[PDB]
Amino acid sequence: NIVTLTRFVMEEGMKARGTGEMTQLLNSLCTAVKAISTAVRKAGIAHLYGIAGSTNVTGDQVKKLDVLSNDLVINVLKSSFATCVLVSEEDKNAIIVEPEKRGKYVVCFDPLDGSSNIDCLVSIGTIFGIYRKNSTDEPSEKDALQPGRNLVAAGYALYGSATMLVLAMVNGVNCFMLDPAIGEFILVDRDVKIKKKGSIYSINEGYAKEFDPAITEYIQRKKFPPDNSAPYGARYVGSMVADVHRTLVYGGIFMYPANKKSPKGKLRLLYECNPMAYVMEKAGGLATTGKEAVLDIVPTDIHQRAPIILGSPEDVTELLEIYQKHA
Amino acid sequence: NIVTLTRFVMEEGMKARGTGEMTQLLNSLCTAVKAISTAVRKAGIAHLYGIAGSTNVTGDQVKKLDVLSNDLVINVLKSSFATCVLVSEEDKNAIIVEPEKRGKYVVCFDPLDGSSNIDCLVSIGTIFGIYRKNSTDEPSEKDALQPGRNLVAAGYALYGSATMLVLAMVNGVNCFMLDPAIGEFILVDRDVKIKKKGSIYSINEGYAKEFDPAITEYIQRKKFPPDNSAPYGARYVGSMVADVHRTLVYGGIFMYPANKKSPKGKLRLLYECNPMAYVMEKAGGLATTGKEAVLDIVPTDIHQRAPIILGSPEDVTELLEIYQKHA
Amino acid sequence: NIVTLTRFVMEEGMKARGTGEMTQLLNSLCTAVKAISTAVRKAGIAHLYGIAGSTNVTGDQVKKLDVLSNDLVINVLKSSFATCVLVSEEDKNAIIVEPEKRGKYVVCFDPLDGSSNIDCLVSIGTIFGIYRKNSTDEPSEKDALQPGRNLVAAGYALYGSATMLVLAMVNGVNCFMLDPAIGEFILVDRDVKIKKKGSIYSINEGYAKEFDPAITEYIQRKKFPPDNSAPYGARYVGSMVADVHRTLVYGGIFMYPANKKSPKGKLRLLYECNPMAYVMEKAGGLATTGKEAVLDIVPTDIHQRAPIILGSPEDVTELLEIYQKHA
Amino acid sequence: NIVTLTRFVMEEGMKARGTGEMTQLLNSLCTAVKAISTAVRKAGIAHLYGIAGSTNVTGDQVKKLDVLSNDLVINVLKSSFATCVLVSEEDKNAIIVEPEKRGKYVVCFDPLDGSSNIDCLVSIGTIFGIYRKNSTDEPSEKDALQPGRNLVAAGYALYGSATMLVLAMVNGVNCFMLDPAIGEFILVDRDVKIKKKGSIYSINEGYAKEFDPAITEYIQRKKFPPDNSAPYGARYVGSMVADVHRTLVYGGIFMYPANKKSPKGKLRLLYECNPMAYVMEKAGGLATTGKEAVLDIVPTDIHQRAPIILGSPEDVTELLEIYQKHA
Ligand SMILES: O=P(O)(O)OC[C@H]1O[C@](O)(CO)[C@@H](O)[C@@H]1O
Ligand SMILES: O=P(O)(O)OC[C@H]1O[C@](O)(CO)[C@@H](O)[C@@H]1O
Ligand SMILES: O=P(O)(O)OC[C@H]1O[C@](O)(CO)[C@@H](O)[C@@H]1O
Ligand SMILES: O=P(O)(O)OC[C@H]1O[C@](O)(CO)[C@@H](O)[C@@H]1O
Ligand SMILES: [Mg+2]
Ligand SMILES: [Mg+2]
Ligand SMILES: [Mg+2]
Ligand SMILES: [Mg+2]
Ligand SMILES: [Mg+2]
Ligand SMILES: [Mg+2]
Ligand SMILES: [Mg+2]
Ligand SMILES: [Mg+2]
Repeated sequence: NIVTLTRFVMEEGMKARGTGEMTQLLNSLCTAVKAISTAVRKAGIAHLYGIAGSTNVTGDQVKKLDVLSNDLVINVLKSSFATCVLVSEEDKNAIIVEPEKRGKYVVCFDPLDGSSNIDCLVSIGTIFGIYRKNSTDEPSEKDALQPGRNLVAAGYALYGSATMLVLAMVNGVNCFMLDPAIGEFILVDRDVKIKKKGSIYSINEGYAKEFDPAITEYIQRKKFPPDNSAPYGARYVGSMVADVHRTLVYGGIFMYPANKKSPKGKLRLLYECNPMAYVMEKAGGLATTGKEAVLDIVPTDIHQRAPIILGSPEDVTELLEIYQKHA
Repeated sequence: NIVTLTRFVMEEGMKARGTGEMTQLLNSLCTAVKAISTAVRKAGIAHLYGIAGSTNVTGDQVKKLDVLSNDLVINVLKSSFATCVLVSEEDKNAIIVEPEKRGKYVVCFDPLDGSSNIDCLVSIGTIFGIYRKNSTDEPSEKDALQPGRNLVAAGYALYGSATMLVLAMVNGVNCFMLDPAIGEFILVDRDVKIKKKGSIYSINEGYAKEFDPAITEYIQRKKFPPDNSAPYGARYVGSMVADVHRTLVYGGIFMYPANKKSPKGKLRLLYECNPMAYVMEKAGGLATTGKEAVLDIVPTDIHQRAPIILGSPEDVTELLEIYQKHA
Repeated sequence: NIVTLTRFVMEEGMKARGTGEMTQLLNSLCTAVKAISTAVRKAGIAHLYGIAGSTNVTGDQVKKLDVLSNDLVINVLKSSFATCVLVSEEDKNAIIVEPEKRGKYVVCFDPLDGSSNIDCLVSIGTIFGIYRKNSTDEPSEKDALQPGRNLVAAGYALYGSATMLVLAMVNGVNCFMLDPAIGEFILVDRDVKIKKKGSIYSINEGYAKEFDPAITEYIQRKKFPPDNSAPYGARYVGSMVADVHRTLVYGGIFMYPANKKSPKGKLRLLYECNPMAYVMEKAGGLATTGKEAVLDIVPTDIHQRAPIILGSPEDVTELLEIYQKHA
Repeated sequence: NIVTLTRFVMEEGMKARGTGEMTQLLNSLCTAVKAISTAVRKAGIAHLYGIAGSTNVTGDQVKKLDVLSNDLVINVLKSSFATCVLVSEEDKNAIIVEPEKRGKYVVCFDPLDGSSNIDCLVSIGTIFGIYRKNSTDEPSEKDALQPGRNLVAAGYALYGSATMLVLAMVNGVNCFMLDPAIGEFILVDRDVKIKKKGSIYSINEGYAKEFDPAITEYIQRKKFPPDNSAPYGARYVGSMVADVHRTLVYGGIFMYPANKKSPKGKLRLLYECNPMAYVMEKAGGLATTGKEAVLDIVPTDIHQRAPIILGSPEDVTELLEIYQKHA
């Protein structure tokens, strides 16, 4: 049995005696992600560069990748009839779905993450988290302000050497490779579980001067292991989706701690940190800010940042025991 | 007008009043890079997973990506009738072309580079360097022991968010985007030059304990600038092709020095360091061991390794200055 | 609202307060049809012709298109958990789905129709009809012996200049174009209705010598209109799916009447005639054998043939009034 | 070895000790045919239908397939710098290349042929015929009024179940399959020859009332063979490119004679009849008006029409014999 993601979600829904909305919702995301992937890989770029004389559409229009990505997600998500509140990294306000198309899901998303890496063609991705609305009020921003602990599903699509969609739900984590030949996601790793302990550490050490004593100490340990074991390898792609995906698949740890330009860290809680934390923990990993569990923070700003440290349970706890020691 | 690599290469050939072997070799490489790209993006992977039954080999009998890539490159290059000796990272010995397919060119390639990043879907790529044969005598592995300085052409294909072929010839570096919808590389940047000074450093800091004192000092400057300027950001994909390309386009520096565990460095002179060193110098940047230009090393072994430091000229110059100050 | 076929079927199922099986079933067919289309358009054919030296799979294997098509459908259909009996044109016996994977639907199909046209690259297609099982007995052949009047859904995918999936159900007929860039079928014509009267007639007139008086007379009329109107244009592609699709879209009429090599006509009732008749009639057209309604014939052999005349209501009735006149 | 059209064309050029303009023109055509093929198969059609919002023009402002095709062909051909005069079915007047892009070649093309079949998804295609300029004098429309006999190259791309480019040059006809996964046409049949005698006839019998007595008699022979052999099958896609290709590969005959409503026939001499006549004769078949070779007509108008009868030599010879018997 080849498992497609379309089959997988539908079977999931039929297990849960669902109304379907979530199936429709996840089918929408899949469509959006294939469309984003096709654009990310620059399909049709000959037309931008004049293969048919320009002409074509009459008056100036063209989109950056990030704008298209955002358009696809929002339109695809609305079309689902499964959502009521959308939080995109690109919209300073929560988007409230028009009643006609209103469903019960709230969706926080980064349509295209890793923007520093777009122009150099490095891996970038799409990140999403989904809540059920838990109010009877008019859907509004407040419905997106839930701790990540309430996520019913989250994951990301990585547009890398190949395109992979990682979906996490209450039961666990599954990876589906996009076969772009047939536009189908194929389950290739069922019930993914991160190694307890890794040998890779991923952080932007350019901020060394701004790190707290606890990060600084952990980093020296990765380099000069006190047990005089082999030092960890370093990897930082610079696109959270690639770096997090490699953490998931090879183990190790990823850090975006606080530093002065952000004391609250850089990464956004609702649509960067939370969905990654939910995937990590569903895979048997950890995601802490250094002081508290990421998924337990009750947000009060849909764009608030959080520091995040995530990955293998014994790497992350080793760091957390360092914070615990210094405090 | 839109410029395709096929047209470009062909005009370059016509200008030259060459015989056309170079042209045939490069159309060859293009065809191979597109065929590696489609396989890297995992097209038709659903057949591997049983979409059409025939379900026994969900394990490893079917070709790894590196073996397929190597086959594609060796085979396409042989059929161009333009080469006589080939050096692949994947074969212990130089391959000598059967006389019937013998051209005048020598090709040193890494069919898929970035192997540690293959399982996690991070960017990977293809690196080639092309020599004219110097000798009259029967072609042999010695024919490929020429300093990169003697390169007639070199470049790489990056299979990243999109696929890009970067080609550097005598008169400069050009970047061609692959539009996979029509199987055509489009000139997107012409006469590429790296910027004088970057703000990014790329090196695997996990080897901190093994770095010589100049690498050590230089890294300290990137994090704690003595003159109090902004610290450099850090980036390290873990795939030379991705980190190089990011250096070309955004500026900064890429480092893989010798370390006490690897004394002569890790990266292979003929089909990793030279081609990239050549690209870099053609783009106004530098590529050094820390003591001598990379392109000036006289290779004594086709699998010889070399330390390499490359990128913006002011950044590489600064570390060169550190090495001379350390004697 | 862009409508994908995945969304459309799911919304259909959620309207009908379904268990899902039919949604899972139609999602399976979609996947099969994209995979068939990708193969039909010869994606990967470079490998057949040695781009990477052969090698690849070790010992002889390769499939004809028709064999692959059949494999895809059967495996995809079984995987659905929605079927119990499958009738393929390629299997001399009905296929009884193993209990583990048994669903309640019976599916009759031509995985690849128009075989005379494959080697010359003309349009070919896939044809399907679906019944609910209407017995409590062990699923068996007899469950596939239902008149087409009991179909819950039928249609075809045409692999032509583009790939289109035409789905007919109790409510009517919808056309979805395959956008092979994202592997999604896009609803492009809702609730399709055939013109009452066409101006095209499609038949293999090479059998003129064997036609009954009624076909012969109608044909002379198409050529020499008794009202001295412009004669009908003639089109016969030779692949029922193309010819029928053009009948549906432009109107007119298609005939595969009885002749000596077949007195019962050539086309197979269960998986050629019936699904096409169901589409035609759902679009406001007709499908007769010349004497009786195609969809009312109770089959007794899963491979039995029927003569078929179909298309615009006034063309078909004009022919039927000719049969009525001669009898 | 695998032979790509790019390699083939390039070797053909090298052999010739040509300047390379022919080579550049044909790489040009290849690039255009792949770009028409991808658009014909409807890639990215979901953007036209609102997948990313921007929903106003679901009507006709965006480019018809024929206009896009024409733009692609004119533009790509101009940029090859190998042509001086172009004749497109879509432009009333010959197009004269601006001096800066002037080569030595004259191209007569039908960018998309098969227009009546475009809406129903039946096969369609691209037909080109390439002349050397005969004159010294400023290029003009007269430069394209040369008998097909003077053709240096001609062929067609069929966008059928798969896309195939058929190219006929002085030394014969070769068929190249497009593998759209890597954007590469693969030589699949070399030195193609049509069979002596076929069993298929292709003609639009709707004009029966307008056919001269020789066409009339010949058709009667196909259906009721005087010598009691098996009647010919009939086939008529309605797209010259598809019906021709089927004639090339399976043998038989294709007919578009003059009829009283169209006295000089329907098909255009320069960019429908000639190129196909040339292909046919290069493959050992014939192409006649019924009274003279098609390739020997001296065109007096770039949009001149001509009756054409083509295919297996014995089949065409037999109808020629009928015409001479009718005076
Ligand atoms: O350049 P920095 O500070 O290392 O930030 C990189 C981070 O920025 C982001 O693009 C912001 O989302 C993340 O993908 C990534 O991890
Ligand atoms: O794990 P490390 O030592 O940092 O290796 C990274 C290097 O490994 C390689 O894959 C070796 O070829 C390069 O692509 C890359 O630069
Ligand atoms: O060659 P003939 O007798 O005209 O038969 C053509 C018919 O054969 C089939 O391939 C048999 O399915 C149909 O697609 C088509 O209509
Ligand atoms: O409807 P008719 O007259 O049979 O026309 C068919 C001919 O029309 C054309 O489209 C005219 O270009 C050809 O492709 C085809 O052979
Ligand atoms: Mg973003
Ligand atoms: Mg982001
Ligand atoms: Mg390698
Ligand atoms: Mg390598
Ligand atoms: Mg079949
Ligand atoms: Mg059939
Ligand atoms: Mg045309
Ligand atoms: Mg035409």
